Formats: sequence, C-alpha cells, structure tokens
Amino acid sequence: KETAAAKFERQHMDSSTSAASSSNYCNQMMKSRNLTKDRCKPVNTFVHESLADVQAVCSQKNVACKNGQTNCYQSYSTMSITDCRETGSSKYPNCAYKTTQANKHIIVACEGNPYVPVHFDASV
Repeated sequence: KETAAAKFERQHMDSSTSAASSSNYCNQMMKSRNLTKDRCKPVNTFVHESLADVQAVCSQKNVACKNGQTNCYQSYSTMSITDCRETGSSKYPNCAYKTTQANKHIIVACEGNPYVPVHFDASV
C-alpha cells in the first residue's frame, strides 16, 4: 500500500539533485515516477529539498489552498523546485514536458497524525 504521504514523496520529492540537471529532466522523471502510466499528468512539481524540511512546512504559515480548502501551509523560506508542464508535442503514450527551474515558497496541504504533506498545492 502507498499512503498519501508515501504518494506525495514519489510524486514530488527529489533530494538527489540540487536543481533540474537538464532541459530533459522532466521527461525522464515524469516517466520514472510512474506519472505517465495511464495518461500524461498535465503539470507536476518536484522539490529538491530534504523531506524533513518539507514536512516542517505543515507547521509554518497557514494559507488557503487553490480550491478554497483551509488545510494548506506556506514555507517561510524559498525552496529549490522544478515545474514540469506538457508541451504541444505531448500525446499519450508519448508524453513530453517543458522543464522549468525555480526558487519559490511552496504551499502544501497537510493531513493526519503525524500531520504531514499529502498534496502539493502551488508555489509563490
């Protein structure tokens, strides 16, 4: 079984590199993280930070999630992230992505005991 927290890790965590190594990073990662299995996930963000530092955001700044839910939290510090979004070339099973490096505050939705991130919401 993959808990929501385990899923958050697979879909969004990548402590292995300090930033996207190439313009081809997203194509490689979207595939290895199984995000192109039954369709091409349209957009996905990877966080290049320790899991401990990301988990700590659940006890930082409480803000509203994009859908109006209230269980979202914003990081005080900026974090190294990579934005992956489909290009016009993308057509399942040939999913294609644009890789974009950024340094922004992250917003995650938290849930549970322990209270940890379970959904990546936005970046500001």
